[PDB]
Amino acid sequence: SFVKDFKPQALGDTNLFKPIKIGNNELLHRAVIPPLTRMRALHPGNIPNRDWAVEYYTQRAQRPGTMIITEGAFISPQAGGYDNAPGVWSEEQMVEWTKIFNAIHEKKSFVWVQLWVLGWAAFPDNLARDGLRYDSASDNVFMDAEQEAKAKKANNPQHSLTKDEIKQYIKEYVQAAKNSIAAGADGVEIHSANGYLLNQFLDPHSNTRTDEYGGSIENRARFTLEVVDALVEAIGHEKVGLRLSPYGVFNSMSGGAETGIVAQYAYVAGELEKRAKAGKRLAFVHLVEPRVTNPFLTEGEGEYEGGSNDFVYSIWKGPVIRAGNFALHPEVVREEVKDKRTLIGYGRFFISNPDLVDRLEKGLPLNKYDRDTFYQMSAHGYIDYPTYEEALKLGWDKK
Amino acid sequence: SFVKDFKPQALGDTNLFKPIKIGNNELLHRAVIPPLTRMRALHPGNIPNRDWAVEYYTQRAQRPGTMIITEGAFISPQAGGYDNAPGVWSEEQMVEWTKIFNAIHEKKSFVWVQLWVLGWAAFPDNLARDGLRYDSASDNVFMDAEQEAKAKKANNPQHSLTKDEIKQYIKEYVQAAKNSIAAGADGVEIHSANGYLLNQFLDPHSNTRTDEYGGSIENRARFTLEVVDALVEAIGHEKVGLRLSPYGVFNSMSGGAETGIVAQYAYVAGELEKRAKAGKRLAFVHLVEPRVTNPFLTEGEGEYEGGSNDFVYSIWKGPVIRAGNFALHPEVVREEVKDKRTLIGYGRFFISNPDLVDRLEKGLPLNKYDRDTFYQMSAHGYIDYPTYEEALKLGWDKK
Ligand SMILES: Cc1cc2nc3c(=O)[nH]c(=O)nc-3n(C[C@H](O)[C@H](O)[C@H](O)COP(=O)(O)O)c2cc1C
Ligand SMILES: Cc1cc2nc3c(=O)[nH]c(=O)nc-3n(C[C@H](O)[C@H](O)[C@H](O)COP(=O)(O)O)c2cc1C
Ligand SMILES: O=Cc1ccc(O)cc1
Ligand SMILES: O=Cc1ccc(O)cc1
Repeated sequence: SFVKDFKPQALGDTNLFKPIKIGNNELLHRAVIPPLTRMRALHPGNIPNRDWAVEYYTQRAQRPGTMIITEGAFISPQAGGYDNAPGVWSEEQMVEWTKIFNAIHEKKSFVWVQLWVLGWAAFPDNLARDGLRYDSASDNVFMDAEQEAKAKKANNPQHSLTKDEIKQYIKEYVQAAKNSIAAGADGVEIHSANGYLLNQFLDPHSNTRTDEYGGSIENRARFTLEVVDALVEAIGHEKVGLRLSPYGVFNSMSGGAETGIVAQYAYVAGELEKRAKAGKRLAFVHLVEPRVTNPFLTEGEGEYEGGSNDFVYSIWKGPVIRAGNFALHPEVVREEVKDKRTLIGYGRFFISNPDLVDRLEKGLPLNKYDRDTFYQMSAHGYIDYPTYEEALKLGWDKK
Repeated sequence: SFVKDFKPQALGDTNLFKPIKIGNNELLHRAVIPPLTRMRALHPGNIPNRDWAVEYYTQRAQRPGTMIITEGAFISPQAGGYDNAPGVWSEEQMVEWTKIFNAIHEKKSFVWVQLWVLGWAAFPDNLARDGLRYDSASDNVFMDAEQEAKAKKANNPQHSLTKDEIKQYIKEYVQAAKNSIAAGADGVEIHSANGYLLNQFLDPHSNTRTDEYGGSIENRARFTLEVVDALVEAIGHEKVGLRLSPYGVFNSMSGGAETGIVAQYAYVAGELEKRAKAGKRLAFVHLVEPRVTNPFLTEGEGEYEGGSNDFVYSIWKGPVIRAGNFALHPEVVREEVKDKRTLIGYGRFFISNPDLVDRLEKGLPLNKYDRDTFYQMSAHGYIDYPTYEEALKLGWDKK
């Protein structure tokens, strides 16, 4: 059915429908599909889904000039730890991603691959099976109860990475970014948000190292910045984006409770503008908003109101993508896109509405999403949400 | 005469006229007098002016419950370097400040002493005369042309402070804060803005040290934070304020051009809130706005619009005083004081208008200031600006 007491608002008279150039791509509107894990990849191999993935992305690439950031894709087997999320390291995976990138490009939309490394969010037991380490920034701070339950049954204890093994992850980031561009993606987003490995090094709670990778603002940022710099040497700055969630608490990050958190993220933004002066301005910075500090909480739950992401605009002067409970708030979006360099990511309602961009443009009602199929191994809840037309033919009231 | 095409606006219906508690003081309105050097102190001795200073401050303390921050006062002779600015280190100076604090308190207003240390802004030649060093954070970066002219004629070269001599300045800050409270002041503001010594250690341009006082965000903040902590042990956190000018460029500071500047100031704000959790919340944070990056430029000149001070509010959760070209902009003030913990400093128009607070409350015209007497050794341009009544009796049109 459609979302119930939601009064939609048409947004075609705002800057969300003005064109903008992001990297090499000339987007025709500013509503982007943020990275969304759907756990339909095939095991063994972490292979993109052979039956359903091309249709899923072809459906969401239907409005020309749309920017799509894929689900997170593991850069290597050691980066992974979930059986049904995709990778971008082997020839069998890239054969299937090529077909997804060609289908999106035949629709005249764009496709950026999100590069993912789990760290302590990985299941230690899957990893133990495959012969791999359970990695994080440190060894004396765990994610939570059941993650330490997991690890000890599995006898796969949380490991602090050596400098050596941080370098190897940089090596794999470059290869996986080379692979995504060689199979035809328009660019890559470095996932450094939502509590996964690079964010575990950025956060003072998860990073109690005392070497060059821990202990100060600058050292805590060091791994994310080396990854930026290596991918910018490998494939060019106009093909790299960075995602940050300053105020997130998902996967045990500190959020607004850490008093030093704005300075930690202001430093990363200033180093990026530094590079932008020196010629290497990243295609964009993608921010998760305090409106959503945990993506497993229903919209409106877990909103952090003691801080804001607006400090990034005083520092970084390129495009920023902002995401977090914006589909149900067109009155908030109308204000945020008066800024001429701001794009809005829509996550959960792009899951239920293949044709979201038309619905935004025209103020049409919004299909409810079914949380129960976010992570099912099914076409149901994945490729069968109707467009507005089909939804009327189905009687979602109006028939 | 009155300011010419200025249309005033009455502000008595805003939060500028609601009471607020700052430290121990219950202010009756939120228009504060920011620190303003007027160079009427007597040489030798840096003695507050024996003839005119009590009247100057008594005139500006006329509206009950006003917070007044004094002109900068040197904590010791090595901190100084201008002959006619006051000090707060000797018995002869404190005899005269006592009389200023008693006169302000008989008017039922409050008085906070700004503690000043010049660093590289000092005249090296006055210092050479008196046997004192020309100090700064570093020795290979100078303030400007004529300051190095000065120094070499004077044969008094710019010196990088040793740890030892940084400790001695902390010793003198505590004594001078003990002296101000013992003579009767309500509190002290630590001057760490506008390019003077503590700001030279905070700024990456002026601070090229590689020891524990330079080289990173945390080390660059170290001297300002040790001074906060020493004065909070000495006299209590509800008697200490801190002034910061993130975006200032006066006295050769970096301003918005340094990409790392917001992170440098976000770190200082986060450490202060850290302490606020641990029980020691400073009475206030005083910020100079990007609206004024050099106080020698006429209002509207040198406005920095690529950044904002609003990031401090996501981090520090106590009172903030904001200053910078707000007297000519009541439409801007009306918006800024919707925030329930914001006070507005008025510098240059509190020089020409002893009765500014009534004029703000009622929307009355504003006396022009005479820049030519900001630093003269005269009563003229100091104690003879009229109140609105006297100005009408004088015919400043209306007679
Ligand atoms: C099912 C689901 C999967 C997600 N997968 C990812 C992911 O792979 N990487 C990522 O950075 N964010 C991920 N997110 C976070 C979203 O990109 C987004 O920031 C969050 O949902 C807030 O936007 P929303 O309120 O519009 O949905 C996911 C969110 C959901 C609900
Ligand atoms: C004559 C004059 C003397 C000043 N003296 C000081 C001082 O002693 N310490 C300080 O922190 N700021 C000093 N300032 C800066 C002001 O406090 C204030 O931040 C600046 O004037 C901007 O406010 P305005 O636009 O209202 O005047 C001075 C400014 C002027 C014009
Ligand atoms: O729900 C899956 C998920 C994956 C990666 C994220 O970044 C956030 C959520
Ligand atoms: O004009 C004098 C002056 C003194 C101290 C400051 O902080 C700023 C200006």
